[PDB]
Amino acid sequence: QALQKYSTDLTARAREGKLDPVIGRDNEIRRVVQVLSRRTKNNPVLIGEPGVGKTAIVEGLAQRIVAGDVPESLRDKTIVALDLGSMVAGSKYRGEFEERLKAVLDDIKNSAGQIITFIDELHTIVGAGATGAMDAGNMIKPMLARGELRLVGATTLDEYRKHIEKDAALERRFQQVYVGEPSVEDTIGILRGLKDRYEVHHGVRITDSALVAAATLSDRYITARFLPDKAIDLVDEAASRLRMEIDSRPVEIDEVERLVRRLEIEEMALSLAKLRSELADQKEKLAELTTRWQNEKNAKEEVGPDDIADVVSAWTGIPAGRLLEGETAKLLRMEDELGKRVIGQKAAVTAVSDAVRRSRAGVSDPNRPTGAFMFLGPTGVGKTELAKALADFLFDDERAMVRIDMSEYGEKHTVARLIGAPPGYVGYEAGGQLTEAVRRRPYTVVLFDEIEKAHPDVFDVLLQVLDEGRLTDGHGRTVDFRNTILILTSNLGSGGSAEQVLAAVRATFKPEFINRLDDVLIFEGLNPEELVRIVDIQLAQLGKRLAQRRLQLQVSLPAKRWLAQRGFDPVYGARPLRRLVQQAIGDQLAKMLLAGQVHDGDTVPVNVSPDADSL
Amino acid sequence: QALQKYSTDLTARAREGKLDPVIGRDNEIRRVVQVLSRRTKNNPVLIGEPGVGKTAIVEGLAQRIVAGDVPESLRDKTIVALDLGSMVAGSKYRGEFEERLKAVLDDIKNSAGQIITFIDELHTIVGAGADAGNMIKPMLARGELRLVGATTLDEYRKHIEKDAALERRFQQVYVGEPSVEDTIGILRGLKDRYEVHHGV
Amino acid sequence: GPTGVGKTELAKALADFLFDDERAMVRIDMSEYGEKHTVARLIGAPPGYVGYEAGGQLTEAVRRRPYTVVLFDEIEKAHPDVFDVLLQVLDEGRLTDGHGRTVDFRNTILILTSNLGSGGSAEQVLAAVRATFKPEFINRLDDVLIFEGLNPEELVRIVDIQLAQLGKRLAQRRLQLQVSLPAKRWLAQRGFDPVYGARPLRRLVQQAIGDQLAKMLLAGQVHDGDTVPVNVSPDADSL
Amino acid sequence: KEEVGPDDIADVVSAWTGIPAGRLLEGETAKLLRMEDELGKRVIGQKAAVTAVSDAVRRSRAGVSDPNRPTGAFMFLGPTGVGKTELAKALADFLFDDERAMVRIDMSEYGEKHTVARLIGAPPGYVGYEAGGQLTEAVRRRPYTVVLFDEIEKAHPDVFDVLLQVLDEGRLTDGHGRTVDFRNTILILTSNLGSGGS
Amino acid sequence: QALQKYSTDLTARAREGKLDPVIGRDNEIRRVVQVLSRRTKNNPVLIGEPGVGKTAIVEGLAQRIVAGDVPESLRDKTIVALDLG
Ligand SMILES: Nc1ncnc2c1ncn2[C@@H]1O[C@H](COP(=O)(O)OP(=O)(O)OP(O)(O)=S)[C@@H](O)[C@H]1O
Ligand SMILES: Nc1ncnc2c1ncn2[C@@H]1O[C@H](COP(=O)(O)OP(=O)(O)OP(O)(O)=S)[C@@H](O)[C@H]1O
Ligand SMILES: Nc1ncnc2c1ncn2[C@@H]1O[C@H](COP(=O)(O)OP(=O)(O)OP(O)(O)=S)[C@@H](O)[C@H]1O
Ligand SMILES: Nc1ncnc2c1ncn2[C@@H]1O[C@H](COP(=O)(O)OP(=O)(O)OP(O)(O)=S)[C@@H](O)[C@H]1O
Ligand SMILES: Nc1ncnc2c1ncn2[C@@H]1O[C@H](COP(=O)(O)OP(=O)(O)OP(O)(O)=S)[C@@H](O)[C@H]1O
Ligand SMILES: Nc1ncnc2c1ncn2[C@@H]1O[C@H](COP(=O)(O)OP(=O)(O)O)[C@@H](O)[C@H]1O
Repeated sequence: QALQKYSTDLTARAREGKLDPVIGRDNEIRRVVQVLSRRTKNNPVLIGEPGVGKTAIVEGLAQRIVAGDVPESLRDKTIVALDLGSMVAGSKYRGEFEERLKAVLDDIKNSAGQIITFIDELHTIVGAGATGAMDAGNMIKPMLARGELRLVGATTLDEYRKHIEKDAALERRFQQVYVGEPSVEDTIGILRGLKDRYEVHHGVRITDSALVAAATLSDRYITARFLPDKAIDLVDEAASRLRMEIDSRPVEIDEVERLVRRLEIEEMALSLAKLRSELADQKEKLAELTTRWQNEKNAKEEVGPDDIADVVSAWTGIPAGRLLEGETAKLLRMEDELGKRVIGQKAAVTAVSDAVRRSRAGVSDPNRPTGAFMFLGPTGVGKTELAKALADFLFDDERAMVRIDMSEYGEKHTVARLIGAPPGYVGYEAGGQLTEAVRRRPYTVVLFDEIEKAHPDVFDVLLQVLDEGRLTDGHGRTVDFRNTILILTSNLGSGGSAEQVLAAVRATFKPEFINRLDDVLIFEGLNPEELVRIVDIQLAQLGKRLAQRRLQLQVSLPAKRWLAQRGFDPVYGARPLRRLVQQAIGDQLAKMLLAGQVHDGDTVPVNVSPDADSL
Repeated sequence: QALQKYSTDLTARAREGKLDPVIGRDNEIRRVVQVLSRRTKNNPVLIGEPGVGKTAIVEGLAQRIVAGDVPESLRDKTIVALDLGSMVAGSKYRGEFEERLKAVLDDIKNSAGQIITFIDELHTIVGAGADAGNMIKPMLARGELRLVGATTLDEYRKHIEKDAALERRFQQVYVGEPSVEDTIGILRGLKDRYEVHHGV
Repeated sequence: GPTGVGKTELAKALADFLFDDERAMVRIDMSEYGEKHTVARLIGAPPGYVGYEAGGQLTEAVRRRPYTVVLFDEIEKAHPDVFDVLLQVLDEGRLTDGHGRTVDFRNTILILTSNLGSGGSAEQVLAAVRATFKPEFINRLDDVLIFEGLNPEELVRIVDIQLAQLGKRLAQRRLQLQVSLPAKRWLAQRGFDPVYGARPLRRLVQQAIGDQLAKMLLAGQVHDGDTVPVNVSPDADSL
Repeated sequence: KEEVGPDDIADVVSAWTGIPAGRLLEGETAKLLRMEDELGKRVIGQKAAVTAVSDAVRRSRAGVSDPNRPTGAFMFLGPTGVGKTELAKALADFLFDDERAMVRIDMSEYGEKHTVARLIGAPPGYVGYEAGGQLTEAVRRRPYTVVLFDEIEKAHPDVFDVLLQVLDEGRLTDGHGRTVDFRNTILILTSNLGSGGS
Repeated sequence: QALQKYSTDLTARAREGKLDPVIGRDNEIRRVVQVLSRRTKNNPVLIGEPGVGKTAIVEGLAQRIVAGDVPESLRDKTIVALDLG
């Protein structure tokens, strides 16, 4: 009678239909029924990596027992789920748990071959009762050998060689049933049967296109779990996305209302102007949308394959939408928009814009990095400027990329600072400097500065990165560089030719490494015309830096071409101009400013006095 | 008489205004809520680098619950702040942590759905074993206790992620650092209490 | 043999009808075992050290299911000390771990790729093996194979599968594309290099078609249901 | 002014963490102009090599300089016994009132190629790992020091590849992966090339 | 009031006259009072060599309280010495 008090039941809960319908997996149910009817030692252990369905199999067996596809031996058995957790409730005396478990075993034995026990997560049955001296968990050990209790269990694969293989007298008493995960085509069949329980809990409608999308779209992106269920959660979270909008009123409008309320708060607290404008603008927008809303009303209720993509975009934030109206105007105005920071070198900006546009269009290959290439030329041209320029509109940031340098790697053994240390050695919890920093938010751009100065041993670690985008650290976690962007910089062949530098690449490298790369983009020198448009940007940039004390400048054309005509080196590139500006302006304004008389406010002109320039 | 001698109540703590008036973070609230109201496996974890406001998100959620702005199936959910650091208090025995935890789980699942939980620093959900901290694993993958947590990022890849049967139960709301101008908006939001406590 | 030939596409193809998967093999990589102490990540630590209840990365992946084909990629770049670990794998069938539980490689398939020589016909590329591998490691192996280059007759048909594969990538958008025979015989003319194999052709396919298809696909005016043709405007591949 | 102001915030962020920034409140600016002729009271000689050093400190504390560069990277050379180290130590005297804030590291130690790792550390799995590096742990505390690279000719051409990325970025990494930032330090590296020519 | 038979008190004893001379060290008290009146962080720890008189610092703080020199926003506090054995 203690089974009423210590155990649950899974057959009474099966006659009420309060379990989920179990679809597929005929072979494992047949294997469990095959094992669970032999003469002695009839008790299986379901083993598999977590997620594959091991609790689903036992509930499907309960469904079959109530249904009647069972053999004639297993008729009317009434699976009872024990608890080795809730049976050590109050047992601080030296004999209570022992007789309690003995009373449960005599209650099972006192019923003539009916009860199928079910102990879930049986790796915690070994050290159940600690008597200071092993005397608990080896009370069922003489009983399983004759096979009087049937004992269905389900333990994780890597929880099995930690507790049971440690204590291997018991491991022979159990038969093992391995469970592997299905493929995509069976997940498509599973998801169409669970589209009967999420329509009731959430009163919505679900398109089959969402199922055939999410069964495949989460086979590339969320590469951290296993898949009978990693496609279920996207469906349920998209249903909640829809239910949040079927209730009282939509979303953006909510976004804008909260935002303008915030800016209102801030502004009134300050009473900054500024925000005053951005308020008004945001009030225009929120007005327009509102009207549009009404209009529409005057004139959807189901989920589709776009909401699945938006949910996957909202988590492991790789953008994966249809590219609907948000960035297509920026994706077309992208080559010339990137030309507000890089002057000239059109053939490289085109080859970067191409590799971004074909990635977001969804034309490229699911197992290769989205773009991994190496541009090189002379010094002071803008090869680090371009890599910091395209990390500015993917993110609206400047520092989310992972910039490492290979000028530290002048020796053979330093490779281990980016791959972790093997087990048994000092830094083992720390992992790798690289691999522990890309597994979080896998969309950042990666640079490898100065590939020349590295010793020829780090070249053979990137050799598997560029083609099959996996990498393995010290633990064993396969990180994926599937949809990052890899950029190599160099300095080979500063003034030779367009083919003397191309014969210089092949000397230091091998054919196995040049073949992995995309187009090796040669950078040219500069032009005296194209230098002029550099100078303006310099005189914009410092022109913002003095805005904090609200000084600015009124610079005329003769000074602005005087800066261009001097400091023109075809060798050193556009780097001496950033010294010439602060020699001509910075020391003069430093002497004049901090002795008073250049008060915040009045902007001072500059003009040339025949050699130099003065205020 | 079980969950009133161990765990406090943030909702009763917000009936007067004894919190901090959070400003901003729209996507984090609008992600935490529409994970907290699904059917199965419905417990988020606020993973963030330390010192970014992972507690102020939950307090803002509490104020949004009390002021009546949340969606329909969250009417007055009365979120509770458990603390497992005070439940391993009196125990030099066998089986004393088990009953003390079981009374709390039974008083949560014994009522209806109004015991949305909150454990801060759930990296210490693993310890105090001896097999313990393991009555909760069948409970989490059935959607009963809603268990909103928040841990630092370095502890999470040191304790929990080794034990992937656990971290298959939690979702991951990620919280990143703000920019400069939005921090200025935060600071102009909090120009209320610092001028009252210090009278300048 | 040389590069860009098919020495990994072969080993990912006999794991495709024995299993009907492509992830069901143990693809570990010996491009990272540059030093003498990277042996320990696949055999475990001796008992008493930090990671002891973790097992090997090799021993605790065959002991689960002892049937999967296993590769070893770029056997040059490993230090000449992992070869002596791989030695008793062959010709005995077992190794041990920290716990001493032996695992059995009786019925796997070990496949060893390489990039040796790159320019000997058959004599010199087999004369470069003997300087690097000892006479007790060549002796353990089966047929040491040599891969030939690529005839220009072969490189035609490759293009077929390439375009066929691209067709099965464009089924979600329901966009079908019609390739003419002049555009199909044009790619083998432009993309033949007897040094780099057939990998530079798979940049030529995405520079010919992909550069302008990615622009036409997201600017509007091309939608599902189209049979987009490619035909040789006298140099490029105009749509 | 009886309430708080943005000059008390300067004192809070200045006394704590040890960076003398602000807006040049009065008391040091009169000393800041009397600095070239002040430096000519230990460094005698060198009329035209003091003003370039003056036009780094007065250019940097005046708030007109790039936020991502060190505030000085100049190098100087010539004959021996002219007082290079003496000028560097007088410069360290002027803005610390001390002598041990300067971080002198040798360059006559580095003839061998493997001896570079004193100023980086060791990768994870090697002998000195919990310690770190000389030149990194020296600057993780006291982040306002002047650093000295005495006689950088004797260093064979692979040490030059390390401090190549100290310059132009203002960052450095070590064994743990913690980027230390040299954004507000003086870098002075003395040489001995030439010695007789023009 | 029920723990004072199980704990101690150096506020009611601070008006007895059992307190030591507070000669010297009248800047660290200002540092501790500056730490103590904040919104966060208001739990200082005195870090130094043992056997110097950190206990005497806290006794001098209590002796300053019982006559009154800290501001009125920390007026009439009660300080409890804890029984660490
Ligand atoms: N073959 C299947 N048929 C029906 N439902 C399934 C199937 N596989 C998985 N599911 C459902 O998908 C989810 C998978 O979660 P579970 O299988 O219960 O987790 P589990 O199998 O217990 O693994 P762990 O390690 O115990 S968390 C549940 O909601 C199942 O009902
Ligand atoms: N075309 C250009 N457009 C804008 N800024 C430029 C251009 N060319 C040079 N510059 C500037 O000059 C510097 C060159 O940028 P970098 O790319 O960092 O130098 P580099 O080309 O990387 O050469 P190294 O060898 O890496 S120092 C930066 O400060 C740029 O702002
Ligand atoms: N958006 C915000 N609104 C109001 N206060 C905020 C906001 N963001 C941060 N804070 C304040 O910043 C501090 C951070 O508090 P916590 O959230 O507890 O810190 P944390 O992010 O949890 O990191 P730890 O683990 O607590 S050190 C508190 O004083 C908050 O009031
Ligand atoms: N003979 C071939 N038949 C079919 N596909 C081929 C052939 N040769 C090359 N390929 C394709 O070329 C691409 C790369 O070939 P891989 O075999 O991966 O390179 P590899 O032969 O392994 O040489 P390495 O040394 O590993 S770089 C894949 O898309 C292959 O399908
Ligand atoms: N311009 C000067 N004014 C005052 N004293 C000087 C001057 N130049 C040199 N001295 C003195 O001469 C000594 C050598 O000067 P330093 O500049 O320290 O030599 P140094 O820099 O070590 O030269 P090298 O090339 O590195 S061996 C110092 O101890 C100074 O006191
Ligand atoms: N300002 C002071 N006035 C009186 N006694 C002091 C003073 N400073 C230190 N002492 C002496 O030091 C002792 C207290 O030291 P304490 O702070 O307890 O050091 P610790 O905590 O390391 O034991 C007292 O017995 C006292 O005689």
